[PDB]
Amino acid sequence: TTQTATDFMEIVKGRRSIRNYDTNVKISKEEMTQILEEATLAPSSVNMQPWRFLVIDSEEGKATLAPLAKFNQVQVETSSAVIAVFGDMKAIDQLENIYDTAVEKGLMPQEVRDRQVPAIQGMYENVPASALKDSILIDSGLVSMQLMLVARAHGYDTNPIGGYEKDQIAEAFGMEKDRYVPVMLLSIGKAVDAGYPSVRLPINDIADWK
Amino acid sequence: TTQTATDFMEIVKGRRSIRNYDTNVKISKEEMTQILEEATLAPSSVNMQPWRFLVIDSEEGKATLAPLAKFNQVQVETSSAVIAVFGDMKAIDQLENIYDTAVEKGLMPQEVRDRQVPAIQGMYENVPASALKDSILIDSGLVSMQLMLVARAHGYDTNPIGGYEKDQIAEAFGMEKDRYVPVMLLSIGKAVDAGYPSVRLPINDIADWK
Ligand SMILES: Cc1cc2nc3c(=O)[nH]c(=O)nc-3n(C[C@H](O)[C@H](O)[C@H](O)COP(=O)(O)O)c2cc1C
Ligand SMILES: Cc1cc2nc3c(=O)[nH]c(=O)nc-3n(C[C@H](O)[C@H](O)[C@H](O)COP(=O)(O)O)c2cc1C
Repeated sequence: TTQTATDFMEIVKGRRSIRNYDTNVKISKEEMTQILEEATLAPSSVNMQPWRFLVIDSEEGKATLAPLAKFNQVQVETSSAVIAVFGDMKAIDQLENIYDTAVEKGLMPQEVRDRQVPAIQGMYENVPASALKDSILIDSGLVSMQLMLVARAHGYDTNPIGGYEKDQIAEAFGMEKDRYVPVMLLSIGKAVDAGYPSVRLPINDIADWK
Repeated sequence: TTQTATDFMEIVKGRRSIRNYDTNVKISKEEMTQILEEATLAPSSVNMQPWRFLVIDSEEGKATLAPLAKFNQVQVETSSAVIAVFGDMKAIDQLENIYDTAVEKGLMPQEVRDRQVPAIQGMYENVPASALKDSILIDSGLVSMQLMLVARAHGYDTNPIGGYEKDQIAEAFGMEKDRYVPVMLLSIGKAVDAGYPSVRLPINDIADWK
């Protein structure tokens, strides 16, 4: 249905927030899996990979989401899916699994893992929750950007969305409480129109050389 | 020699944290401005573009940065530059400038601008500082990811860095106090080695279909 793109600069420069999608185009399980695999290649602090996703694409899921998305119902209804991005406050719990996997795949020495897992755990035991949260938001921002661009590599488009009932969404989809920080929604689908161009500030307004 | 790339998947898949750079490669102010122009095409809440940058590339600047960077000295010393990323807590103050420019450049009808600006201003009037900061952290993540990928399009590489004296960097570089949230440092330069591959979690461990 969609055109694969490879040109980095067209993928980046041509990205806009697209609010209207083709309601007859759906993204397959395997293609969404690939898009997410490609997106999650992003970096994160100590490779903790705190990002978590709901791929809301079923009729019943769209129905549950719609009431929560405020003023953003066109994106929610017409989209192939809405990807709900969260940060996991328990992200450091995966460290042993991540570093164990690095060891198993030949990518990290055992001795290195033996030393850095307790070292990193130690550091994070003395980080306030507010600091950890700030770090998880930055990293979730990172993966969300790469996701938007990966979407366009696959011929899709997206709209990052903050206008939704963030405090209701976890419970609405059966997620455990007090764990998952809502980051954004991201609609994804085949664009049916070009969107609208927008301005950016001149660089001399926002950067200083030192 | 530094070599540009066009292929999106090679730019993304090939991105690692590079910690050692060619000390004889420097990035011109011209090329760095073009890199930042391309990175800042990133989206942000209400297009408020809250990100701000210090391009620390001078001998004096690098000497000023070094004592604040901890055990990330190899990156700071060898890199062509370190880009210090901040979020401006007064970002909304540029809203009218941003939207006025859209009208001037014919990208937005005045009608639309005259309705959207006051509505947006009203909305952010009832957003507390803590929620504004979260939003600015997310957007600063967004632009920082795009900056890493754009660097590789130009033949460079980066390392995102959180291990620095965040509380001290604004004052060290003469920035207005109590305004700019430190996001990260990002070393940039020509890679002199490939770095280390790293693992990512299985998608079905971090994503759920609904
Ligand atoms: C985190 C975030 C939240 C956003 N919230 C909404 C939203 O709720 N609804 C919407 O239509 N657009 C939303 N926007 C889209 C912005 O308005 C858009 O990125 C900005 O106007 C620049 O336009 P562009 O994406 O087409 O380049 C959001 C963008 C971001 C990054
Ligand atoms: C926000 C942020 C802060 C980071 N802090 C550091 C740092 O202080 N020093 C460092 O060497 N790497 C730092 N990293 C790099 C991570 O360790 C790295 O991204 C992760 O191990 C995955 O490896 P990769 O980027 O090569 O794919 C940071 C990454 C991010 C995104």
